[PDB]
Amino acid sequence: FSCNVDGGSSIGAGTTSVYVNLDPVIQPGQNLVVDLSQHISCWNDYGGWYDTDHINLVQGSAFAGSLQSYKGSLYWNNVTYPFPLTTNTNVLDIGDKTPMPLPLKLYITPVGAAGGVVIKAGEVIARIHMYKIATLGSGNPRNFTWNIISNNSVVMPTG
Ligand SMILES: CC(=O)N[C@H]1[C@H](Oc2cccc(C(F)(F)F)c2-c2cccc(NS(C)(=O)=O)c2)O[C@H](CO)[C@H](O)[C@@H]1O
Repeated sequence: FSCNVDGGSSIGAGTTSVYVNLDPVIQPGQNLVVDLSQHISCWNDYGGWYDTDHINLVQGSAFAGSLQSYKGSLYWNNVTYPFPLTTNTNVLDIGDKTPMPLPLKLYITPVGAAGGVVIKAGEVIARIHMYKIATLGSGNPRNFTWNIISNNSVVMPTG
């Protein structure tokens, strides 16, 4: 089982930065939609759904730093979850050698930030833990953490 970010090199476990461009200017009540399907893809290293990989996102996945006061929802594989995750998500099966974009979007609504900076350029905005286990033997379980990082400042000048 392997993943990559923005078509980069293979990732088999561990923590990886994922850089995203965000709507730079927003108003009170407006959300930010972070489509991570456009950035992270994973595949099965045998193909043919031999030793299918089973992946889900993990309880405890959360906003980072100042964003923990913000409201969040996480879309994963046809289901919406409150964010931060207080449970694990449903399981996605991965068996093809051709990468599958992760069916993952983060919806963010800033709270208590009106009149200033909402998100800083270069700041980790969320840490999303992903769990993999396959089918044969031990399943060789692996942990991934996706550190979502904003490429740019976001401001909410009004309110
Ligand atoms: C031991 C193991 O992980 N077996 C898993 C096995 O892993 C591999 C199978 C064939 C080739 C390789 C490779 F190393 F040549 F790539 C692997 C491998 C092995 C460690 C890591 C990774 N990911 S990477 C290259 O570090 O980014 C891939 O894939 C299964 C289906 O996805 C199952 O997922 C199997 O569990």
